[PDB]
Amino acid sequence: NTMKYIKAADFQSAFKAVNREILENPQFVTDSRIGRCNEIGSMTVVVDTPSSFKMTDPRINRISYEYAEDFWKFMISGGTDAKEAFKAYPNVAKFISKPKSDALPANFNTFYGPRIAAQLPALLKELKEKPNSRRVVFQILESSDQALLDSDETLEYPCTDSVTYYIRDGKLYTHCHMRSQNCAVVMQLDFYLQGKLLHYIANECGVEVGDYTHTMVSAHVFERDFDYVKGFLD
Amino acid sequence: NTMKYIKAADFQSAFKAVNREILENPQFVTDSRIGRCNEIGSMTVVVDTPSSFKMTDPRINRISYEYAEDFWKFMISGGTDAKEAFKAYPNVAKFISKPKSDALPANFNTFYGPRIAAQLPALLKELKEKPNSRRVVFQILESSDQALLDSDETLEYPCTDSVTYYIRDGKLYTHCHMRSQNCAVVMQLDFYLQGKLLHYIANECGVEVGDYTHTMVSAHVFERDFDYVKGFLD
Ligand SMILES: Cc1cc2nc3c(=O)[nH]c(=O)nc-3n(C[C@H](O)[C@H](O)[C@H](O)COP(=O)(O)O)c2cc1C
Ligand SMILES: Cc1cc2nc3c(=O)[nH]c(=O)nc-3n(C[C@H](O)[C@H](O)[C@H](O)COP(=O)(O)O)c2cc1C
Ligand SMILES: Nc1ccn([C@H]2C[C@H](O)[C@@H](COP(=O)(O)O)O2)c(=O)n1
Ligand SMILES: Nc1ccn([C@H]2C[C@H](O)[C@@H](COP(=O)(O)O)O2)c(=O)n1
Repeated sequence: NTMKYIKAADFQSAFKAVNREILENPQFVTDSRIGRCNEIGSMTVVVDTPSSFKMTDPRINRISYEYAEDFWKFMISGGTDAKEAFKAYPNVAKFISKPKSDALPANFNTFYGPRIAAQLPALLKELKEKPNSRRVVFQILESSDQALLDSDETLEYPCTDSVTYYIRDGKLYTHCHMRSQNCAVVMQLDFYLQGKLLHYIANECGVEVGDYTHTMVSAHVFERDFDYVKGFLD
Repeated sequence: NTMKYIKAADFQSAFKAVNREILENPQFVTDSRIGRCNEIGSMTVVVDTPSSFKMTDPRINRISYEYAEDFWKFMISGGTDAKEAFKAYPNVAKFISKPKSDALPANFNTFYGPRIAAQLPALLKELKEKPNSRRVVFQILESSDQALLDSDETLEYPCTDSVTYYIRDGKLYTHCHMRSQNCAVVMQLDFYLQGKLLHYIANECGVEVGDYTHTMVSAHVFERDFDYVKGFLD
C-alpha cells in the first residue's frame, strides 16, 4: 500500500525512500504537463537532522553541488541576474529568460530569491520578537503567478508553495509545502536550498535547529527518470 | 509517541482523533500569541470521504451549523459585508471590523471569499482544461498580509495558507495546507468550509470526489478548551 508519510534521519535517506515509494507504489500513473510520471498525492516527509542537506551518494548526480551552491547564492542574494549567475549552465535557459507575452510585464519573474528578500525583514522580526509565533510563513507561489497558467511562457510557475518557520524551546522547526515536486531530480536541489535557508534563518535568530517537514501535493517521478532512480537505489 | 499522520473515514473521526492526539501526546506545550496550548507541529490528516464535512455529534457545538452555513454563504459569495452577514453573531466583531492603523488601507481585509473569487476563473480554467494539472492552488495567506504582524489589528492573519485541487482519473483531490489550526473549535468551521468548497469545485468541473488532505504547521488545542474536547471524546 502506498506509504504517504516518510520519516528519515537525514535528507538522503528521505530522498531515497520517497523515490523508491513513488517508483514501487504510486498512487497515480499519470500523463502530466511535462510527460508521464508515477505520482503520490500529498506525501509528508520528515527529516530529523536538517544539517544533512548535501547528500553524500555521488550517484545522485543530476543536481551537482556546484550548481546547487550557485543556485543558493543566487537565491539568498535576492537578485534577478540569472543569466549571469547560471552562465555556466546552458540547460536552464528556458527558466531564466524574459517573459514573451505582453500581458505580464518585463520585470515579471518567478525567482524565489526576490520574494524571500522582500519578506525577510517582517518575517525575521516576527520570528525573533513574537514568542512562539505561528505566523512566520514565506510565501513563494503567489496568486499573481496564475497569469502564467494560460500562457506559452516557460518560466517556473512556483513549485514551492510556502516555507513556514517556527521556534519552540530554542529550536527552529521548518515546514516546506511544495505544490509540485519532481522527487528524482529537482528535489535534490529543493532539499539543498531549504537546508541552506533554514540554517540561514536559525543563525539569524541565534537558535538551534529542530526538524524539517516537506509536504508535497504532487510528489512525482517521471518515467524517463526511472533508470536514474534505480541507479541510486541500493 | 506523538502521532502526526492521521487517516480517518470521515471528517468527524479525523476531528476527534486529531483533538485526542493533541490533548494526550502533544509535541509542545506552549504559551502562544493567544494563550497556552498543546501543539503538534506539521500534522497531516486524511479524510477518505469528504462529503462528511457536517459532523453529526451534537456535542461538537462550538461552531453551530447555522453559523458555518452563514459563513460558507459569506465566503463563496465573495463579499465584504461581514457586519451584515454575521449580524446575528456579536462575538465575531473583532475579526470583521475595519482596519485601525493608517498604514494599510481601509479596503484591506483578510476575508477568504474575495481571494477565492479573484482566483476562481483562472484556477477553474486550469483545472478543467489542463489535463492532470498540478498547478491549481488557491492562495489564501498572502505576503501582503505580513503588514498585520507588527500591528495592533485584530483581523485574522490568514490561518489557511493554500488549498490545492487536482483531478486524476475523474476524481477531485484536495489538499488544504493550514498555517495554524485551532483543532478543537475553528477546525470544525474550516472542515465545513473546505468540504463545501471542494464540492463546489468538483461540481463546477463535473467530476467526482477523491479524498481530502489537511496539513497543519501548527495543530493546537488551547488549554482553556480541554474540558470542551473531553466532552466530545467518548
Ligand atoms: C530559475 C530556475 C528555475 C527552474 N525551474 C525549474 C522547474 O520549474 N522545473 C524543472 O524541472 N527544472 C527547473 N530548473 C532547472 C533545475 O534547477 C535543474 O537544472 C534541472 O532539474 C536539472 O535537470 P536535468 O539534469 O534532468 O537536465 C530551473 C532552473 C532555474 C535556474
Ligand atoms: C471573518 C472572520 C474571521 C475569523 N477569524 C478567526 C480567527 O482567526 N481565529 C479564531 O479563533 N476565530 C476566528 N473567527 C471566529 C470563528 O469563526 C468562530 O466564531 C469562533 O472560533 C468561535 O469561538 P468561541 O465559540 O470559542 O467563542 C473569525 C470569524 C469571522 C467572521
Ligand atoms: N523548486 C521546484 C520547481 C519546479 N519543480 C518541478 C515539479 C514539476 O516536475 C515541474 C513543474 O511542473 P508543474 O508546474 O506542471 O507542476 O518542476 C520542482 O520539483 N521543484
Ligand atoms: N480559518 C482559521 C483562522 C484562524 N484559526 C486559528 C488558529 C489560531 O488558534 C488562531 C490564529 O492565531 P495565530 O495567527 O497566532 O496563529 O485562529 C483557525 O483555526 N482557522
